[PDB]
Amino acid sequence: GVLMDEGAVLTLAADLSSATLDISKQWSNVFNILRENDFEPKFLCEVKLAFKCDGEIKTFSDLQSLRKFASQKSSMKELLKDVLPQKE
Amino acid sequence: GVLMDEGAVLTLAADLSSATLDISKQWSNVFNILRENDFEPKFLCEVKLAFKCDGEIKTFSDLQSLRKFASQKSSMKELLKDVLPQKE
Repeated sequence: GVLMDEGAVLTLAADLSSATLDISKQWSNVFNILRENDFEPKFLCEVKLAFKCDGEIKTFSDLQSLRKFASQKSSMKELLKDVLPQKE
Repeated sequence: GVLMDEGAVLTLAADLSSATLDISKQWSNVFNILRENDFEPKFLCEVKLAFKCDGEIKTFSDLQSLRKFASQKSSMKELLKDVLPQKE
């Protein structure tokens, strides 16, 4: 009868179709109103770990990619060891 | 000292060249070890607002696109009218 209906939008595959990552194009007001009115907003995404390593900031949007880095990192080798098999 | 150089890495235009959208293919361990070792991991990324709106769960990874939604949504028009320009 009366409804504002949306159709069906396909999903893009980040590993299967084309390598896709995140980059901030948004601003400071994030789900604030939704948090107050309890719309139960989300907050889980493929965060790119922009962390400080050896003097430079790294950006990893994939732990699989970070695995390749952490493994050959003598220091980080003993850090990610718990989720990534080490010992070379 | 000698260490580990890399090649040449570039970035992607956020929505300017192609739509930047987040899709979770990661698992449970979210940069935990990096935090415990104080590499200072990130967290600020383009998250999808997977919230309950009008009975259905919506996913908005781009709040710009959400502005297009809440403007036609009378319900959310009364929520976001405080931050978004509403003449209605």
